[PDB]
Amino acid sequence: LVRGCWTKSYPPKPCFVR
Repeated sequence: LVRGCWTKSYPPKPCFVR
């Protein structure tokens, strides 16, 4: 599902469209 999210981790990465 396409929605705006982002993962705070290392490496830091915007979420995936799943």
